[PDB]
Amino acid sequence: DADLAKKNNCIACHQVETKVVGPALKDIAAKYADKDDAATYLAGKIKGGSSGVWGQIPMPPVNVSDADAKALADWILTLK
Ligand code: HEC
Repeated sequence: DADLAKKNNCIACHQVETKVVGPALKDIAAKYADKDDAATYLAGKIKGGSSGVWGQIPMPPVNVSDADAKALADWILTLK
């Protein structure tokens, strides 16, 4: 939820409505709204890192547990 994202520092670089360093969380949610297994894809982006999907700054891998990355992913998809 928002608190889990704040706790795991997502919000230093992301906001729900606006682009900060990474894209707006609602834009991710909208982009992947019809991707199959979106949440599994996103959870692996959160843990594994990201480059080039939204611009030139890469997202570092985030050290979160499997359950928190999945929960962050599920929550993000609700944001559209
Ligand atoms: C800056 C230091 C970041 C922190 C801390 C987190 N994210 Fe991030 N994110 C950042 C950038 C610069 C980008 C764009 C990367 C790119 O490919 O251009 C992203 C991307 C994401 C994504 C989208 C991945 C995709 O394939 O579309 C997600 C879902 C994402 N970031 C989520 C996320 C969460 C949940 C974080 C806290 C654990 C978090 N990020 C940290 C920059 C940064």
